[PDB]
Amino acid sequence: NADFHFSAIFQPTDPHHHQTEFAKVEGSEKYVEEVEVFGRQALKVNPEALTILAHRAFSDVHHFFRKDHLEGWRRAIEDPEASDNDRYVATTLLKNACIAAGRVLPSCQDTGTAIVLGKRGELCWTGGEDEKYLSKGIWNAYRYHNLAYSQTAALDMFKECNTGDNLPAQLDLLAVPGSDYEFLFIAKGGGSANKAYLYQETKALLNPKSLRAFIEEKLKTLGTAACPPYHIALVIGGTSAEMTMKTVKLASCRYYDSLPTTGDKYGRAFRDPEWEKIVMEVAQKSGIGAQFGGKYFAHQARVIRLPRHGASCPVGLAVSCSADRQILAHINKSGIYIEQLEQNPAQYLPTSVKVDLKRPIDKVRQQLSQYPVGTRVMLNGTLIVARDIAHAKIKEMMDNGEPLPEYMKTSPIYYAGPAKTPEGYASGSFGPTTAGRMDSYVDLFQSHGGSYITLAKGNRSKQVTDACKKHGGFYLGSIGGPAAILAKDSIKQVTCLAFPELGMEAVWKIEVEDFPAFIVVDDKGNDMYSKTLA
Amino acid sequence: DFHFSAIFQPTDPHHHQTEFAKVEGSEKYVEEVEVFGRQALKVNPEALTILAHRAFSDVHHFFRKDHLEGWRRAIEDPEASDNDRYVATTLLKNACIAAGRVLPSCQDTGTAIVLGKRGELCWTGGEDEKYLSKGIWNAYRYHNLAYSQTAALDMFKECNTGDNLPAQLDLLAVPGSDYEFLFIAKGGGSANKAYLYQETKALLNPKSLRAFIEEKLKTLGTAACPPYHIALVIGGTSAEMTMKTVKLASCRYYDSLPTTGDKYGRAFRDPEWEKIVMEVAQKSGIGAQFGGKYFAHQARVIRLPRHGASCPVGLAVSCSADRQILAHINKSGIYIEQLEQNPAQYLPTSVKVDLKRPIDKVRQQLSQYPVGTRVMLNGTLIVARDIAHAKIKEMMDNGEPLPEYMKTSPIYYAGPAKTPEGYASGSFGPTTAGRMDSYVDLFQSHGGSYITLAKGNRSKQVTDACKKHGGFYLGSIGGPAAILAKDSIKQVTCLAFPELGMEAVWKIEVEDFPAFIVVDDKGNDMYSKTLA
Ligand SMILES: O=C(O)/C=C/C(=O)O
Ligand code: SF4
Ligand code: SF4
Repeated sequence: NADFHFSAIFQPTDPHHHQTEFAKVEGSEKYVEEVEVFGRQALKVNPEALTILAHRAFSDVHHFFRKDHLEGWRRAIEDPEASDNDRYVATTLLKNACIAAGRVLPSCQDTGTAIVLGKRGELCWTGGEDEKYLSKGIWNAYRYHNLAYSQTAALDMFKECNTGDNLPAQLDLLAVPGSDYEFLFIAKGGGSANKAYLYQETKALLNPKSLRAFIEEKLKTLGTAACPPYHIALVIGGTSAEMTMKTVKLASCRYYDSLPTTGDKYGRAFRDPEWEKIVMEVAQKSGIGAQFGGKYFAHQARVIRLPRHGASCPVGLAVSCSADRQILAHINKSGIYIEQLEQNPAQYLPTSVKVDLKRPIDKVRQQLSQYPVGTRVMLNGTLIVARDIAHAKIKEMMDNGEPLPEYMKTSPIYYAGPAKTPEGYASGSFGPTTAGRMDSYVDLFQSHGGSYITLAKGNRSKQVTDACKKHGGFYLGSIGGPAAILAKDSIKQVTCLAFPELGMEAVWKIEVEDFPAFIVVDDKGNDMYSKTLA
Repeated sequence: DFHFSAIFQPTDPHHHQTEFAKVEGSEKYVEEVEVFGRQALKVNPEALTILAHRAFSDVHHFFRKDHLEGWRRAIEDPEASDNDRYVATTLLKNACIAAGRVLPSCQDTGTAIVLGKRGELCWTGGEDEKYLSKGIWNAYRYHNLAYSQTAALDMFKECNTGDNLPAQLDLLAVPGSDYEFLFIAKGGGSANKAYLYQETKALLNPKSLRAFIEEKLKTLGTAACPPYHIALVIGGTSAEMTMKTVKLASCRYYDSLPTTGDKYGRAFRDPEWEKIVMEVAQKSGIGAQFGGKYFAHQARVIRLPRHGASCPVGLAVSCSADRQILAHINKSGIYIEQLEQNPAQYLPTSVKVDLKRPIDKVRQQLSQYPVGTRVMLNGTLIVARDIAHAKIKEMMDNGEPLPEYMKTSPIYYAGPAKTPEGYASGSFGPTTAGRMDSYVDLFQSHGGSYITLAKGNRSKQVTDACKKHGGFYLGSIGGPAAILAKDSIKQVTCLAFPELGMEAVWKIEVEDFPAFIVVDDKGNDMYSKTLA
C-alpha cells in the first residue's frame, strides 16, 4: 500500500452525460423506490421499467437523429467545396429524415441489431431478470412498429432461419458503482457493422508518416458500402482486440467524446483532436465524398489513443452509417429519463437521364450505353428484387441443373429488402443494400442470360466491372440510405414473385417511378470509383 | 408469442467441472445477509485484492490439465516429429522450473485481464476496479514478473507504467449474490493473433469454410508459440461481441455450451468442425514451431447468431503461456481454481557454435549447414526489440552510424523479466521475430543485424535481405523462458536505453542455447513448405 495510484482507462469529464438533453417518461417515478439498507442508499427499480425504456428507445430512434448528424448534412449542402453530388445526396438524405420523422416509416430498411449497453449500479436492484425485460421491450418495438426482423438464427453451422422478432439482442450489462441504471441503446445496421475492421499493427506504425499513410490506405477500404457520410472512429492501441473493437464503436456512437485530450504516465485513454483533424483531411482529400464524389466523405472523426502491451498494437476502424441510431438513457430516483432527439429535422434544410425500364431489357441496355459513368439517372419501370439468400438459392439451382429463372432476365435486379408494410401503404422502407456482397454472382448470372442491369449501393470489386464489359452489363447505383423517401414517393406497387418463404429476402417485383441512380459501372470497362478507391 | 432465449446458455455456468481451492481464512471477508426477503452477500472489497493477487501469482507458475495433457500427448504420439517431441519436452520441462514459484512460466507476464460477474445482491462498496487493480499491483511488484504495459503521453510519445497497469477490468451485472471471476494473463504474442474478418453469406458452406480455415490458420504461423488452443467463432451480434467470444473460447470459458442450435439463434459449440480444425492443424505439417503434427493442442468452434447481412468471424489462439484462473466469492469465502501443482507427472545432433569469434567468422560457419539444423549457441548475445529498433533506425535516419553493439554479436529479439534474488536473470525467452522485420535490410545494408535470434516465421522481405546481404535468422524455441534463464543464460548486463524496461538493449552471456536455422544466406526457408 505504497506507490500505488489507480487510474481508470476511461476518465470522461461528463460520465453521466449532462451535456445530452434528456426527456422524462411521464409517470415513471412510480417504477422506483428509494430505500436504505445497511446505511447505503439503494433504488428498487421495477423491472417493467426496463421493458418500457427499451420500447421507447428502439422505436423513436428509427425516426429521428441527433443534431450533429443533421448538422453534418446541412454543412454538406451549404459548403461551397461540396460537390454537386454531395449536395444531392445530403439533400436526399436530409429529406429522408423528414419523411422518417413522421413516425410512420423507419429511417432505413435495415432496422439493425438491437444493442444495449447497460450499467447497473451496485445498489440498483431490479430482480436480476434485466435481460428478459430488456428483450421484451425490444420485442415490443419491432413487433408493433413498421420495422424489420433482421436477425438470422443458426440451426446448425450452415442451415439458417430468421427469428421473426429481431432477437436475440446484444445485452452487454456492466456492473458500476452507485444506485442508478445508465444505458446506451444502439440499432447498428448491417452495413455499418460490417465496416468494423481490426488491424494488428506493430511499433513501426507509431510515427506521423506511417500512421497517415495507414489512414490514407485504410479509409479507402471502407468505401461507400456503408452509406457515407460516415462518423469515422479510429482507435490506436488497446488492452485486447475486443476492448479495441468495443472502444471504437463507442467512439462512433460518440460515447467517449468527453474523454481527456492528453495522456499520462498511467496510460489513460484520451481523444486526439490533432489527429481527428488529420483524419478529416484524408476523408476530404479523398474525393470519395457522399457516395458519388466530393468532399463530405465523413461527417466528423473521433480518434482515441489507448494503452497497449509493449508487443501489441491493435487498431480499430469503424463508422456510423447514415442511419445514425443511438440513444442515451438512465433510470434514477426521479424516474426514467431518455435522450431527446431532434423532432423537427426540416429546420436543417434550406440534369437527369429519364430511363424507361418498361422497354425490352436489351433496348434499355442500349440507352444506358450511350452515356458515360457518373451519369445521373431516373429509373421509371419494373425492378426485380433479390439479395443474398435469394441469390444463394438461384446459384444452388444452377449448381444442380435448374436454369437461371426467367424473372432475372426481364428487369434490372434491385439488391434490396423491404421493411414491414404500414397500413394503407404500398410498401415500407425499401432502400438498397450493399452491392459488393452479391459480386460473386454477376459473371455467372450474366453468362446465363440475366443480371445485365444491377441496382444497389456501394462500390463493387473489379471482377464485376470485368464481367460487365464482357457480357455487356451495367451496375446502377442508387442513393444508399433514403429508404423512407423511396417508399413514400418512388415505390408504388410491390408483389412477391418467388421464394415467399424467405420473408423480406424473397424475390419481389416492384413498380417504381422516379428512382434516383447513377451509372457507375458500364459495359465498356469504366468505373466511377476507380479514381477515388482504386 | 414472446420467448426469451439468452445467446449463451452454458450447461455449467458456474464452472463446477473446474476444481476450486479455498483461501484459508477467507470466510471473514464475506457475510450472508437477508434483505427484503432475498439473500444478499456483504463482501469486503479487500477480498478482491487477495483473490486477484493469488490469481495473477500462481498462474505464472502452473497450468491446467488440458494444457499439460496436450504436451504429454505431443511427446508420446508416434505421428509426432522429432521436433514435435523436442519442443513439447522443452516446454514441459520449462513448467517444472516455473512450478518452483521462483521464475515465471514466460518472460511476457501478459496483460492483466479480468472478467468479473458481480451479482445483483453482491455488495463490495463500488470500488471493485480499484481493489482488483491493487491485487494486480501487488502481484507484479512483489514477484519476479515483468511490467508489460506502455503508456501513451501523446499519439506517439510513450513510456512504461512500471506496474503492469492498467488492467482490462470487464465487470458484468448478473443475477444472484455471488461474484464469479475469470483471471487472464494474456501474453502479447497470443493477443496479437486475434483476427477479425468481415465475411459474407458465400462463406457459409462446407467447401468454402474448410478452405477458409486452411487459409487463415497459415497466417497464425509459429509467431504465437504453438501448440495453440485454436478458437474460432462464426457469427456474432457485433465485431466486439465476436472478438470477446473467441477469446473466451481460447480460454475455454464456453466449453459447457450446447452442441445444437434452435429457432432462437442460441450459441453452441460445433464439435464436428472442432475436429475439422484439428485435421487442418495436423495435416498442415507446421507442428510445434518446427514441423510436425502438433500445431494445436485442441480446437473450439462456436456458432453465433448473426445479422442477415453480417457474418463476422473470429480467430484467436491461446499461446504456450496459457494462463487463466477461474474464481468466485460466496457465503463460504473465496474459492480459486486449482492448477496442476505437480507438472512433472506429465513428463515421460546439435551444431555447437562459438559466438566469441568475429561476427564474419560465425557467419561463415552457419553457411555450411542447411535450414532446420539444430544449433547450440555458446557466446555473447545483444538483446534488442521493437522500441530499440525504432530508436536505432531513428539514429541512422539522422546521420548517426549504426551503433557498435548491433554489429558485433547476433541480435537476440527478447526482453527479460525481473530478476530473482541471487539469480543471474529472470525469464528471458524469445519474442516474435516478424515485428522487427522492417529493420533487417536497412540494418544489414549498414553492417549489422547479420544474425538474428527470435521465434516465429518472418516475411519474405527478410529472406531476401538474408540472401542478399549474406545474413542468417536463427529461430529459438518459443515459450521456454524460465529454463533458458536457469540453464542457458549465465551473465546479463544492461547496455543501452535503460528507461525502456524489457525493451532496453541488453548484453547477455549465453551457454548451450538451443536454436534452429530457419533462414539461410541462400534464399531458403524451413517454413516455405508449411506456411507459404
Ligand atoms: O509474445 C511476444 O512476442 C512478446 C513477448 C515479450 O513480451 O517479450
Ligand atoms: S443506412 Fe446504409 S449502412 Fe446504414 S443500415 Fe441502412 S443500408 Fe446499412
Ligand atoms: S509463450 Fe510466446 S506468445 Fe505466449 S506470451 Fe510468451 S513469448 Fe508471447
